[PDB]
Amino acid sequence: RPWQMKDLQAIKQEVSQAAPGSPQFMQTIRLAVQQFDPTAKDLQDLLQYLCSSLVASLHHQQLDSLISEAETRGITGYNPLAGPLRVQANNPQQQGLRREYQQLWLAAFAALP
Amino acid sequence: RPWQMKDLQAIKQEVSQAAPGSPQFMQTIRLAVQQFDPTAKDLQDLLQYLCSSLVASLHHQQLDSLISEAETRGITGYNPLAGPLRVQANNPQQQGLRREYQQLWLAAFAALP
Repeated sequence: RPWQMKDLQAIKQEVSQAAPGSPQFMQTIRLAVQQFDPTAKDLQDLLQYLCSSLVASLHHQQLDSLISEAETRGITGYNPLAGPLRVQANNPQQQGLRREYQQLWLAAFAALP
Repeated sequence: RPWQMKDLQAIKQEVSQAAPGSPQFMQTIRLAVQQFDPTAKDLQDLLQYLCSSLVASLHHQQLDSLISEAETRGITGYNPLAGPLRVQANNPQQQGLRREYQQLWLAAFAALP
């Protein structure tokens, strides 16, 4: 049950005025992420739709650092012999990795301003 | 029939002008809750969506007070040998607990000011 075009259009329109990482944007994006239960691929699509290449790159770097610390510590469900967290989160049998990816994503995007 | 994006986006759209505790806010919240019959999970999602973190924290303080009072006094179908009302309202076969939690939710929201 992935999102459709209308959901993305509403998500972008409702937060057109606000700035990335504002409380309003964080509310709406967090609700979307917690409601649709998407993988990393869909999150990348959503970010490309919402913010430009500059904000995309900044979030990419911040999320790289956050994932770096998180999975360098060691995580309950992460096994580094199978692939990067971006790929484990895309397997529907690793929901723990998917939820960790979602939370790192939202925190990274909130850490912009 | 848990609410999708469109329902919650509307709810926030018409709960934007008014402030918590005002007649309009409570009217809309009560209608939504009485219609969709949401558990504690969906209620917490809706609250995080609507108002700032400060208002959510205030509401949860009031809700903890109400729930503690009710559990001391006694609930019709509350059996504490399995988990708190908080967790007993997530089981779909406990309609009484769910409706009681919804009513305490609405009361705690109405008593913020």
